[PDB]
Amino acid sequence: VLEPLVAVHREIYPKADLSILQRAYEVADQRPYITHPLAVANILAELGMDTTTLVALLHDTVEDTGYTLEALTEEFGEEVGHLVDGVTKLDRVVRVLVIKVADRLHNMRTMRFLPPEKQARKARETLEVIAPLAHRLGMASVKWELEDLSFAILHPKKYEEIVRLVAGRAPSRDTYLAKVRAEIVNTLTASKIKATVEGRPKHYWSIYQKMIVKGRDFDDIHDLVGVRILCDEIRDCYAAVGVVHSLWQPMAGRFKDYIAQPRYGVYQSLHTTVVGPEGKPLEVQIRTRDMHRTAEYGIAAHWRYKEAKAEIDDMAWMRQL
Amino acid sequence: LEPLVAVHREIYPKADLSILQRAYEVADQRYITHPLAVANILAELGMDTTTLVAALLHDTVEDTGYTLEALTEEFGEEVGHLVDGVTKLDRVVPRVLVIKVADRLHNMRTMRFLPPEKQARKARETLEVIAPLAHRLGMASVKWELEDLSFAILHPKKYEEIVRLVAGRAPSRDTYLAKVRAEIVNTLTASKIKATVEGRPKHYWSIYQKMIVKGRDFDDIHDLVGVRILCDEIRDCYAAVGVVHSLWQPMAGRFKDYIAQPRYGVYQSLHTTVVGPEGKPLEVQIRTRDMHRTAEYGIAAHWRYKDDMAWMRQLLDWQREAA
Ligand SMILES: [Mg+2]
Ligand SMILES: [Mg+2]
Repeated sequence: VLEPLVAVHREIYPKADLSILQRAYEVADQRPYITHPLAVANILAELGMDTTTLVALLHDTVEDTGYTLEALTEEFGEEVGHLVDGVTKLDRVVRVLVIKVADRLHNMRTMRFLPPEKQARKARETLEVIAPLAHRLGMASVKWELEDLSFAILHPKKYEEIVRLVAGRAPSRDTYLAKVRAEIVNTLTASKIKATVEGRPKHYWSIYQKMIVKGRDFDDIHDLVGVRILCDEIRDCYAAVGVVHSLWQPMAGRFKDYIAQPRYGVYQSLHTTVVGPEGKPLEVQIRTRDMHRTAEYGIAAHWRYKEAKAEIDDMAWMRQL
Repeated sequence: LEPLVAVHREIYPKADLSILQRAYEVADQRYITHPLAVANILAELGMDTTTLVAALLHDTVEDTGYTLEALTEEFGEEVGHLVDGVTKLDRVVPRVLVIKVADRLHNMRTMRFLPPEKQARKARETLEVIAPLAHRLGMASVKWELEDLSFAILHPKKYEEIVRLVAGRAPSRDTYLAKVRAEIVNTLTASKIKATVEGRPKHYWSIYQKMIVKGRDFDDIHDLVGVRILCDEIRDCYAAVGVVHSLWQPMAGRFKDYIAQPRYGVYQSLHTTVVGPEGKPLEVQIRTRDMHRTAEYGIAAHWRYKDDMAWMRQLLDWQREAA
């Protein structure tokens, strides 16, 4: 339990002063279960935040236990002091910023008990102010999941409608992709380009809004047919566009190169749509492994923040207020 | 002469240099530049030393009292077969074949003898059979040249009109290409792809046929703005298609991938057309340095699809000539 989470940290960076994170958990353990801090500490370690953030395991202690921040800060430091306080100060809104999104992500995933007010409203709150905030942090895996869960609880029969509507044409649609995957992989293996060719992991809240704007009677067969390519270096990402276009005719005005032009900072992705093997618009999304690391899980959110409707914490409060 | 050896030698460190010294020496003793001048343009293609020797003593027998029986004994059977085989190929209205194309290409380059009937006829002959024969093997650099010289002589005022029309909009047209070359090169240097970005070399016989099939009123501004990207390895050729598409929007049809699907023998090359940089289509032609070598100086094609192989192909060739 403790070993795997620390192991998931160590592979990233051979770091010094391991005796703080042992101290962190030990003191927390002594201070239905105590796993939430460590469970969080793992999904933060999976993102790859600082060992101080990992320590800062001790975030829920001051509200639940008798001991206080003045005692806490002395044991570990001033940084842990500011963090645990900063994360505690954040409340429901009609380092510190990333720690919170993890805390909530887990709580959303684990809803064993469904007492009333917390349940429906947490979903509502997450969608309203946590999904976009997560999106500002540039981590797609955090947001995407947070939404789907939230969407299920808020609109159950609408979720049901989608997942049922998804399930109907699944066998025909899944086969169609399996051909494309083969057809695309063959030629790049002849071309000698090292690349992974996964299918796009799909999301129901996306499908919900995508349907809403299009209206009822929208096309189901091709909307759910998305594919991704992954490459080692920028050269190879541009090479993929080569092989794709060789196999199928591209569509005008739907082509992008975010590697060439970054929006909201470094997205580092190429998006193209082509007319398909059965005349289907198929959305391809080429990007590197290093760029994937950024796109889905890890970012610091330095610049190009924009309001709508640490310095980030006062920024965030302004955003909710 | 001395420099002929230098262009040949750096291709392949080879033994028995004495034969090519013997070749020129015995030829010199037997205007004597035509053999060696040919022997150079063959060496530029990169033919076998035996081919270099033969092409050095191929025309001797007709101009010189010495015969093939004496000639073959000095240099063996191979040079016997070559020098004879090429002589047998006469005027019509694989090593042997390549030597002949080099000869006609040289004689076409230098035409101080305008008086002979060949000036127009020899040109007529090359366009009818030698241009397709050169092209069939896979050699374009030879073909490209052969045509422009032949076509210039055959139709003087038509040629004049094409070069004139070309010259008119040249400054406006060359400026686009300078901007396109810059915009392309900036982004591939950011992408960190090693790639040369030359402009396409234009041909007037092509413009003649293109405008004939498309009629008099045709867009001269975008007809030939062609770019030619060049990269080391197959991977990088696909990477070029990337940078091009990043900058401009590609046409649905007119796309090809000859590396993936080589027409007849291997002509591996990526042809793509894109519009909207200037609101006009531009033809991009990506291929490897190796691929480029191959295309420009194709040694030969196994078969055109339209010794004994040489004679019968020659026979179809000669029928095309009669045509
Ligand atoms: Mg908590
Ligand atoms: Mg001769």
